[PDB]
Amino acid sequence: SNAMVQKRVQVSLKNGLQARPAALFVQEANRFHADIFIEKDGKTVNAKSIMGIMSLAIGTGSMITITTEGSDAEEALEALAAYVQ
Repeated sequence: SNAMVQKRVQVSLKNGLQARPAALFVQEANRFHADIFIEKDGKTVNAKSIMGIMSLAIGTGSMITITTEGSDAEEALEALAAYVQ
């Protein structure tokens, strides 16, 4: 068992999670203590990795799953979901 939390969210950003929005997302992810992952189309990356995020090619309208686990997991999850939604 584990204490992870996850949500499936629709990315409504016009640039998708690419370009400057991706860089600021990764900066924001890096502020949290929790481990944070993003999954798109079955591929999962560490949200604190820009090269991982870019590798997902997250375009506008994409559904992604955000997963977190750690001391501030729920805060991290909700902040990142509110960033992209």
